[PDB]
Amino acid sequence: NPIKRALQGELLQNEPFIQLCTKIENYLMDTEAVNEQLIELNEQLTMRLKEKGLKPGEKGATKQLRTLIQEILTEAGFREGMLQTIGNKPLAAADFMFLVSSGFMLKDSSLRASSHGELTHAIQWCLIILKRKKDSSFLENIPTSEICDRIYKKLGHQDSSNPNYPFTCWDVLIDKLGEIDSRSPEWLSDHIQNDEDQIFPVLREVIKNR
Repeated sequence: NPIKRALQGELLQNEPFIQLCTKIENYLMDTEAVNEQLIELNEQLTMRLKEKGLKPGEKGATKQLRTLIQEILTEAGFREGMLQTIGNKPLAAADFMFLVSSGFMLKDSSLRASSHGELTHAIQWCLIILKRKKDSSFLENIPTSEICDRIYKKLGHQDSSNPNYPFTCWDVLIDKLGEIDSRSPEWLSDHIQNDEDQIFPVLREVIKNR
């Protein structure tokens, strides 16, 4: 559990928390497993667009994906409504982490501007939540509605930012630039937009379309 390198204080001694993070890390490194939830997300989106008489190129498609993402997040205990700043300015890290600790999901650019994606962190969390809904053992059978409180919020606590290690627990799980798997949002964003096995064409086109 190299995750422990990023931890101090109470979180460092919190074995269930460490186990939950370890499971997430092991899942996101597993592209075979991640694809299964991306397929599911693609299928739910496809269902959604069709029901409303929408095409993936349509404007409303971008809206439909966002509302789908929010519904999944809400089910997991996140605040209802993804935040950004007016004008898409980044927040200072302390303010960003305060909002994380409070249960809010934000646009990727609210922490760091990226040319690769906009809602990639939101999507990472949706994949984690969908995995747990499929397989309860993934998150040690915690209730789905407690994912935000038991995991996400703690990523904004200072106990998950051990200053002896260059990476925070947030970094190690979902912001690990340079990795060739979904721990890196750059990698996940490119993975989706490429869709090389043609297994999420609807999710792919909608994400390109914004």
